[PDB]
Amino acid sequence: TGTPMMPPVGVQASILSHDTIRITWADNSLTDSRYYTVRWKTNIPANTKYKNANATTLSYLVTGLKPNTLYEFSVMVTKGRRSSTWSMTAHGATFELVPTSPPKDVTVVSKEGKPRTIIVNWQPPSEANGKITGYIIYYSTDVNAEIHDWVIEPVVGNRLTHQIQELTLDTPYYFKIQARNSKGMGPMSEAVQFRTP
Ligand SMILES: O=S(=O)(O)OC[C@H]1O[C@@](COS(=O)(=O)O)(O[C@H]2O[C@H](COS(=O)(=O)O)[C@@H](OS(=O)(=O)O)[C@H](OS(=O)(=O)O)[C@H]2OS(=O)(=O)O)[C@@H](OS(=O)(=O)O)[C@@H]1OS(=O)(=O)O
Ligand SMILES: *[C@@H]1O[C@H](CO)[C@@H](O)[C@H](O)[C@H]1NC(C)=O
Ligand code: NA
Repeated sequence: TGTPMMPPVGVQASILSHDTIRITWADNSLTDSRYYTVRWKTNIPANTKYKNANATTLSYLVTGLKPNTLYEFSVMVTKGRRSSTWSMTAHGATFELVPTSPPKDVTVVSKEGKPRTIIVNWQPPSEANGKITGYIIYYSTDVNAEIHDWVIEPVVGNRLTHQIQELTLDTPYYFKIQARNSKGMGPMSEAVQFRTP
């Protein structure tokens, strides 16, 4: 007992998924009663509570993380009544994930002059889990029709407005929107009803 113990060296983060980052380290001061405690927290906001975990090996797999999120990691060694201060901090940002929220605040308005033309306006989804690459607008004269029967209107790029031309006058029309990121298409919005003049 010649207190205190040397904190871990060579702390490294390895990105595995949208929710998994693998932490490895080195223990120069090396079967006995000792154990490591891994701590992690989201880089932003500045003040956040740390999550902890015990590990007997010189590795720990941090699970259940937020997608497209940057985390701070540290390790410490605990042996009996002795302990090491926290190690050097390692950083890792989880992979992206398909959006898991639909585009929000969807609105449909007729184009000034041209009534067979409508302007769809929306907002990005909350749970976007990555950079929005684009959107897909679906529309029908039957809200009950299967998604494949609906008219497909791709919206290339992260624009929040789109124009649809050549539609039937004085007709109820229904509108759904879904978002896109590198990992695929996220959910669709609830159908919004708009009757043409
Ligand atoms: O001297 S005693 O055997 O009575 O135990 C007290 C402390 O010895 C240390 C080092 O201090 S010193 O020997 O008094 O100078 O043990 C730590 O280092 C040696 C090997 O390194 S050395 O400096 O080249 O001698 C290891 O073996 S041993 O001499 O203790 O038998 C230790 O490995 S072990 O984990 O104890 O099995 C090593 O301890 S540790 O990895 O740091 O926990 C003190 O530790 S130190 O000051 O942090 O380096 C010993 O305290 S202890 O709690 O009894 O281990
Ligand atoms: C680690 O185990 C120690 C007992 O060995 C306990 O005090 C501590 O709360 C455990 N931590 C976690 C997060 O499992
Ligand atoms: Na993306």
